[PDB]
Amino acid sequence: LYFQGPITIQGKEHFEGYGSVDIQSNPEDLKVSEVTRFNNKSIGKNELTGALQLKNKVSFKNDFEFNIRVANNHQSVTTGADGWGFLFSKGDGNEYLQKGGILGPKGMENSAGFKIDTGYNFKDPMDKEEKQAGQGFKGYGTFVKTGADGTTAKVGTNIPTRGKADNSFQYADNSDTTDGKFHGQLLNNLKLAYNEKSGIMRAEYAGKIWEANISDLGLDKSEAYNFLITSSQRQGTSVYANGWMRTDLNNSTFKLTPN
Ligand SMILES: [Ca+2]
Ligand SMILES: [Ca+2]
Ligand code: NA
Ligand SMILES: [Zn+2]
Ligand SMILES: [Zn+2]
Ligand SMILES: [Zn+2]
Repeated sequence: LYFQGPITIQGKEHFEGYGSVDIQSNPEDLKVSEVTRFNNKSIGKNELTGALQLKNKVSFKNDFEFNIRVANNHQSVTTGADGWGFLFSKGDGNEYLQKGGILGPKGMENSAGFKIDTGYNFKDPMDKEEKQAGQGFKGYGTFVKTGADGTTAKVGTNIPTRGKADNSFQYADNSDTTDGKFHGQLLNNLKLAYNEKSGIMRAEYAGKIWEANISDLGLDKSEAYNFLITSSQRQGTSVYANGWMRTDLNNSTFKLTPN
């Protein structure tokens, strides 16, 4: 008798791309062989948007751990990309293209995930709560859920080393040696970990930690969800490499039980 156990997969062949997603070979600044690039290819729309949909549905009956290497654009919070949305949903890549994800005020309904927010959108009440308005590289991370009507809301919390919870961090810098600590314009690991026993999804990035319960995210233990890596950018605000959000899927790892 045969039962599907955990798998660990790596590489872009396990994802289908949607919208503004393309390949960049041997990017000189990132020092790896290939990245998947968001917000470069045109899609005939002012709002560039793109998604990588994992071809396997993710079973929440079992643990998973995603280690996703991402690099952020070296660009102002008012010029660059909206950010990264790591998204779980019954919807698919085509629905995301039409309704959005978790990086703005509204998105695909009944979905949830973790966002690295790198852009200031005056229409998003979350960007105002986080004092995102600025001209540098200050962004924030948080788990996010959309309701039945599509509205995004914060879920869970930062787990600070000391003091008060804080979502903010610098998503890029003008460091002056980029070897050692966190420099968000380089490839850095985002760990997305889920423990089916505790019901907790944990995100680790930029030396910070966030947690949310799947009950508060609106995900059910017994369901299986599509997993999407997304980014978007509003054009016309900037310019070479403008808005580029890149991930190295060849050295990213995804451990899960497919379903
Ligand atoms: Ca939907
Ligand atoms: Ca934002
Ligand atoms: Na790098
Ligand atoms: Zn493979
Ligand atoms: Zn720059
Ligand atoms: Zn709602």
